[PDB]
Amino acid sequence: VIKMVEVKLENLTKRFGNFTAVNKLNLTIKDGEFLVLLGPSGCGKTTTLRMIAGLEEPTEGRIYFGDRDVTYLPPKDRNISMVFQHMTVYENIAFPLKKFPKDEIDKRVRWAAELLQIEELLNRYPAQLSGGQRQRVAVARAIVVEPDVLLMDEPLSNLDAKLRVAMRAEIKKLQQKLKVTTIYVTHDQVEAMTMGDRIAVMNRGQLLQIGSPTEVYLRPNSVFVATFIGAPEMNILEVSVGDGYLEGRGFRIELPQMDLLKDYVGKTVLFGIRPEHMTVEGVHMKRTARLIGKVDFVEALGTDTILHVKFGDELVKVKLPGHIPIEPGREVKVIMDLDMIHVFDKDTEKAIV
Amino acid sequence: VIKMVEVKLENLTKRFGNFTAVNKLNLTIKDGEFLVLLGPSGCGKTTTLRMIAGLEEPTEGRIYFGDRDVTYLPPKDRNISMVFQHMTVYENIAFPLKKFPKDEIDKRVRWAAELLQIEELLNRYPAQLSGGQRQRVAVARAIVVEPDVLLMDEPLSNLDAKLRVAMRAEIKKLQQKLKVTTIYVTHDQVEAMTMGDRIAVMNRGQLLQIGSPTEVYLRPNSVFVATFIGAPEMNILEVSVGDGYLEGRGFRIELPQMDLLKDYVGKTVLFGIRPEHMTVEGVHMKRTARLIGKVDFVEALGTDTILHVKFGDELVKVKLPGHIPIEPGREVKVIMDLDMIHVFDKDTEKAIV
Ligand SMILES: Nc1ncnc2c1ncn2[C@@H]1O[C@H](COP(=O)(O)OP(=O)(O)OP(=O)(O)O)[C@@H](O)[C@H]1O
Ligand SMILES: Nc1ncnc2c1ncn2[C@@H]1O[C@H](COP(=O)(O)OP(=O)(O)OP(=O)(O)O)[C@@H](O)[C@H]1O
Repeated sequence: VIKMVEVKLENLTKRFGNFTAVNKLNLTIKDGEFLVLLGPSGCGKTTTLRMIAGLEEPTEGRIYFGDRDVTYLPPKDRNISMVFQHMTVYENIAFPLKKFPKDEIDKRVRWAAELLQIEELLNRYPAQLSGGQRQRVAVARAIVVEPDVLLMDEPLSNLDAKLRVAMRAEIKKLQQKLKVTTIYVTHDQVEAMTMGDRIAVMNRGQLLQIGSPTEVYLRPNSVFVATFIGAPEMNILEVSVGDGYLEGRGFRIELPQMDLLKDYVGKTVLFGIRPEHMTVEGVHMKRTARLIGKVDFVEALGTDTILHVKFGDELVKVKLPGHIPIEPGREVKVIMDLDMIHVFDKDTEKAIV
Repeated sequence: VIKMVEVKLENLTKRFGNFTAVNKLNLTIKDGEFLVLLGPSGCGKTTTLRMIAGLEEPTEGRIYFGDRDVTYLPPKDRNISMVFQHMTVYENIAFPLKKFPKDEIDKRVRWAAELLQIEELLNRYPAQLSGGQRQRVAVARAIVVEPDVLLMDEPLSNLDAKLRVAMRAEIKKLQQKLKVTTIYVTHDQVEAMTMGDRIAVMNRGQLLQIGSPTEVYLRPNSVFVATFIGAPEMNILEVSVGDGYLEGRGFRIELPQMDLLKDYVGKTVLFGIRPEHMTVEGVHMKRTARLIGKVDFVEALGTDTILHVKFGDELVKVKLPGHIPIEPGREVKVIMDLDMIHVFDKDTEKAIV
């Protein structure tokens, strides 16, 4: 019966020669939670997963599973199970069971198979699996060992959108049930928001932020994070903090007394507002800000209508629900939800919000 | 100066041995329009593009460019330019100019470069192109020839989301300007809805439907099309046409006097309603239909909240704008926009709407 093991990553560093793949990573994965390591290629997420698995040792640092320092133990002694990417399903799931009693194997395979709802496909073969999913079999074999830490690396990279989504839900629910500490690696910001109880955004080997999808989405602490989750991406416009307003390359926004930019008056900061936190008059937000402009391009995707409006010299994207194929050239009155606005220091790109 | 050439595909068939890649395709691409051939892998879209280019001959059929039968002419005599996937930009774009006068080349390169807004990168090299996009150079070289028919095959397959979108707009506007007949191939339904003036949905070598993004989206003539454009996919539930209502595996929907199913009373048809055409009480549609159910899973993507609600034995997806992380288990009252409902015959999967 699966346990809820807390995992600690202390001052973890990994560098191949001169290149630092992971720089002083300090992270505490809460026992039984589903943590996701989101980030672009080369950010260090995969190298961090491998070190946790034991397939790769740290250049410096320590790794804990519960109170045990597992930093220097073989991947086999860490009670873990990796999940990436001629026999029968039963055999496929029993495989990982490695000096194991048959009487025990049958109980585990029945257990796993039932959790992945594939008990009925047990006596079938791979290419024959037309009554289920070879995917679900892969997971069952993953949990059949009853690991303390479940590790996954872009497990749904090659799946048709529709199916993939189904697996996101399949996996998340299973984990919510087993309550097994899971660390999930992926570059897909949508998939991260769907599965992680908390998400750890990475870049250039560093941990930029960690928290619930709600926190990293509504309150990102920097430009990178603010733009890596949520698409269309958040609009970032360069501006100058005047009195109680902001001036852009051809526009201004009245800043209600907010104005936590008192230390940036006369200086330049980064304005931020998501396409979904804007709209157009003639289509309720407590406080708002207006700016008129002409539509430069429209993305009538049927289920959404993304507009490319020209704010002075700048160009931003506005997201409207449904199919609203307005035509380019026409002028619209953009309405900004002042409560969803963000402001980042231009140098440290750190939020000031 | 580019011309507006109408392209006709008459009873086009292409079969490698016993396999039919394209079955009796009849299509009329309107001069100067941007037509998109959307469809999954193996549908025949690419083989149709190649036959148009002349790189591949038909097994039967005829192809017209204007009043000229170009079916059996070398790709070079068809005045076309393909676009798929050490020199200087100027050189790169001049390359296609193949017995050409320099005095003429300079005018064309200047022309193209200006249209792709890359005149300032002309004396630069590929890997050095840090001030623009090697992508824009590719297109400029494509139009530099001044083709009658512009052909493109998944040109943006390997581009980071953000960039890709920029190219969709870049390309579409350029074409809207040049008014050159363009046939665009892609499996991306979103990209299709963004660029095609009309879209031709294909599958198993057949043309299922053609029309504006608005038409194929709001009024698809079959299950396939109705589910291939718009994601999350349209919900399809099997039902029986009673009096003025529909009965599902655990639910019913009052059908206002609609009811064009008079010939399906007592029979079974396919109910259809998109996730974006539904909602939840407590969050205006002229006519509606209700059904209560419990949330099975939630996709809080920040910019959208996709719910997986259990309608009786069936499970459907509802799309709500914004971040509304409701919790699983809770029961919601789903509201269906009766005006966005579709009904397809269960056998021919052809719409009855
Ligand atoms: N053996 C190695 N030698 C040199 N550099 C390496 C080695 N392994 C990984 N790297 C570097 O690590 C980074 C990849 O990080 P990982 O943490 O591997 O990235 P992802 O997981 O972000 O990317 P990927 O999907 O390619 O693994 C790259 O910047 C790459 O150059
Ligand atoms: N030379 C060939 N010999 C046998 N089959 C072929 C050949 N060329 C294409 N096909 C078949 O054509 C179909 C691919 O259609 P195309 O019209 O090529 O598809 P897509 O454009 O839908 O897919 P792809 O991206 O692979 O080209 C497949 O069903 C494939 O088996």
